[PDB]
Amino acid sequence: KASFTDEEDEFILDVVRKNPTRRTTHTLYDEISHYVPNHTGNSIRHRFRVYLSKRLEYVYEVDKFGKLVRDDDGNLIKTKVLPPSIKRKFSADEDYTLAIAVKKQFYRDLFQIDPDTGRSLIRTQSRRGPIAREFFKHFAEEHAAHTENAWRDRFRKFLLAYGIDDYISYYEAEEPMKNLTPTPGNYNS
DNA sequence: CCGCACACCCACACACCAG
DNA sequence: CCTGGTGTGTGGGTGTGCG
Repeated sequence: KASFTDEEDEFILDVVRKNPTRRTTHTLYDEISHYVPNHTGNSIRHRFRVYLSKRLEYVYEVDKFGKLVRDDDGNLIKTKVLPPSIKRKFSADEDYTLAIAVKKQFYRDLFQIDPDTGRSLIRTQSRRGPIAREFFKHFAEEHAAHTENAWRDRFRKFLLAYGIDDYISYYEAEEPMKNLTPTPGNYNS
């Protein structure tokens, strides 16, 4: 065991500000351990999380390519607005928006009738698919808070698990689906 | 005779492939 | 990228034990 010096703490803080989107990873801290060998990713993360976070105060803004924003002379831009992290959580709204989209899909499939009006394209369920061609690709485009892969897995692992109708009755009856799924996150010496 | 340093946990968002 | 099987490591912590 080794104590964290003020110098090291300020180094950890600086690194997180220049890599804000990685603030909640483990890998960021494992990399930091390369420069401050007396410590490990685990101790650095914990040190940051529990002790140093109250001192972050600001991070530097990054662009859409994950890179830092630099000006004419190469200076950075401070911000109290954290950028999006690596993973985005699903919201109840999102779950409902997905379930409904799938329900409408199955409705059109089975009845060849428009769910909104009743126009001829010429309820409940307990079927998995098949899922229409490019359904998730287009769902992602229209709702880009998650990628096509994220939406698809959310449908497979959570929606199909909880049940489309069940979730729709639940949401409307008023939140997100949950807990329907070497040990990772252990970057030791 | 306890606070810090460090280990470890785990559901799961997001990913990729083969058949 | 149709489905299923399955990998990766984040995100948010908790468990442990040294000095």
